[PDB]
Amino acid sequence: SGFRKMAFPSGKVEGCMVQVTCGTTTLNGLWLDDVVYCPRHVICTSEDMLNPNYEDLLIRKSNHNFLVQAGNVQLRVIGHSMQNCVLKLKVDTANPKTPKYKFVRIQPGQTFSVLACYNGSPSGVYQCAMRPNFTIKGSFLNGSCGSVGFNIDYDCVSFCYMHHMELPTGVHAGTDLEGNFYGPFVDRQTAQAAGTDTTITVNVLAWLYAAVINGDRWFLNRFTTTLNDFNLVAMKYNYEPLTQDHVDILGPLSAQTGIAVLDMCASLKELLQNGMNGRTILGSALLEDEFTPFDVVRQCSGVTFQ
Amino acid sequence: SGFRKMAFPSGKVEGCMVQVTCGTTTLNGLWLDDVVYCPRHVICTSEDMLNPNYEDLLIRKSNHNFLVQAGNVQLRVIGHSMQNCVLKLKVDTANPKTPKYKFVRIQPGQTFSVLACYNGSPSGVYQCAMRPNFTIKGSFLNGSCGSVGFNIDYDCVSFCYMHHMELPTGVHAGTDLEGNFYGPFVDRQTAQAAGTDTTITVNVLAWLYAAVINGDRWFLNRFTTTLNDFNLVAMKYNYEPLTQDHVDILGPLSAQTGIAVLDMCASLKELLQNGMNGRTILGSALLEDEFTPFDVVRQCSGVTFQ
Ligand SMILES: *[C@@H](O)C(=O)N(c1cncc(Cl)c1)c1cccc(-c2cccc(Cl)c2)c1
Ligand SMILES: *[C@@H](O)C(=O)N(c1cncc(Cl)c1)c1cccc(-c2cccc(Cl)c2)c1
Repeated sequence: SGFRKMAFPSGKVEGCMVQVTCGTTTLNGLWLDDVVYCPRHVICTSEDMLNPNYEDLLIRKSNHNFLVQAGNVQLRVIGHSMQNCVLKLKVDTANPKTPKYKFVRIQPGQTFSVLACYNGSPSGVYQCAMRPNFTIKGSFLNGSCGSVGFNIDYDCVSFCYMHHMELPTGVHAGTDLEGNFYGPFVDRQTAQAAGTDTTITVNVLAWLYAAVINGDRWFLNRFTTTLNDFNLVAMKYNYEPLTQDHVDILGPLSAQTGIAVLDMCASLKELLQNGMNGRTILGSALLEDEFTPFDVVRQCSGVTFQ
Repeated sequence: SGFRKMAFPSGKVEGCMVQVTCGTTTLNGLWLDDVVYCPRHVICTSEDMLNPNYEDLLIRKSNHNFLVQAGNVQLRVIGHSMQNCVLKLKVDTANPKTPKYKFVRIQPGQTFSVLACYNGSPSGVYQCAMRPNFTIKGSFLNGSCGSVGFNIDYDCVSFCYMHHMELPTGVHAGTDLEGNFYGPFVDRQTAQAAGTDTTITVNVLAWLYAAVINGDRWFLNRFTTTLNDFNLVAMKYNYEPLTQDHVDILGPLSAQTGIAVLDMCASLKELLQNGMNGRTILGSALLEDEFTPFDVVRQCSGVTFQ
């Protein structure tokens, strides 16, 4: 038992992290087969970043302008191109540590592990959710650009996130690995801001099920509620609407705990209207919304990866 | 910016995880050079576990009674011995993925990353603190025995924890890698229980500094307090005493934020007496105590490992 914010083992991703330097800018790249992926703003100066014409900036670059360091081994760049907001640096060596991988784009509400790196060296791993407003509440300092977010499904790494920038509220914006930003953000220095967030309702419910599985039951009650009546309450507290598909996704957790989804919704309703009254749930005094139903099942059942 | 419960990259440890089977019991082992370390209760039946004579149980075992699987490769056991509560299985192959390592025993209040595994396969990684009562609030299901806890210092893995068992409150007890239990726990089935815990005061203060570094300041005030007067309050709220060494350890954080340690103590005092009044700190409605001053500096400054 127990419930933790658990990231995937990061080894398979660690073997892909490289250092990409262009001019005075150093950040992280992702080395898969003979390509290194990195944020295209690596080719920018500070003055460039205020109105960058990246096509202009890149045509003025040569392969030798890109220093790629894989550990203490320099990778010779033999080709470069832009794909949306990422650079693809073709290198003369295929990464022998390339895992089976996919580039997948995730949905707000889904979670992933972030391997934070600096200078191509992994620093830490932690679990993130894609907020409804397409930001992530990460932990990133200068030089973390190019750190990737990922999930692991058996032996296959699904890369979903590459870190590009921090927004003024301290949240983080980035792209999928095809270079397409999550949310309405651009890789230049504008006054862009996150935009209002909501709480991921289906995740809160999943975590309430995790709590029940782990012996926290004080928030249960005999009441039930209809989906519509719950969603009236969700709207009032800035929770996103619960759909029948969410209810279906919560079925397994419902069946394992014996608590009907709508019954758990009634419990969430009371938690929203009454607060927690000095009590905690799974060591939290807040309703946690960064565990998906899959995360709960994985952790409260015990799936591994090889 | 941002602050997350961050574990160390787990790759170096993943390459050491193996599956140890003895009879019908399967758990995880740690394969370093030509030794596999695992909980000695692997040699137990259920009936054995109620009054085990492990010396008796082990003398009745042979090398061939231990099936060690490193991935899809079977490691031939050529020797076995007990060291306290761990088994040392000598295998005919040195682990080519052996990192530089040390076996270190940690102090309550210190943190570490846990690589949760099942059947020798890494499942997830998360950050744990050694509670003052020598338990850890982990996430472990049946079959996680032998998962290890560790820290990484540049390129060297300091193994500090091997998981043995779950206590009746759902917290976890284990040994250091020399087989010596953390806390007053034994690897048999008794009525052992965790014993009362306290909150790790120096860690809470460190996290308050992390909050200030990350822009949460609402809990600051102009008041100060003496160490003695703070400790009178710490005692009342089941916080452990703050020492001058803690104050010294907090010096760097104090200097970076400009908030005197004793001033932050006055803030903690008010947080304890008044609660948080509907506000949060670093996304928590509770005072977080599983970040050490080192964890905060590492994350709020950006140290990596290679
Ligand atoms: C990489 O340079 C980097 O990691 N930056 C960073 C990312 N996340 C958090 C923090 Cl605190 C820093 C970084 C540093 C300077 C500028 C930028 C940046 C500004 C505007 C647009 C983009 Cl794509 C990047 C990012
Ligand atoms: C390994 O068997 C295992 O991982 N066990 C376990 C550990 N942590 C949490 C949970 Cl839910 C299970 C496990 C399973 C059965 C028995 C024991 C056990 C009982 C008494 C003493 C010891 Cl050392 C172990 C542990």
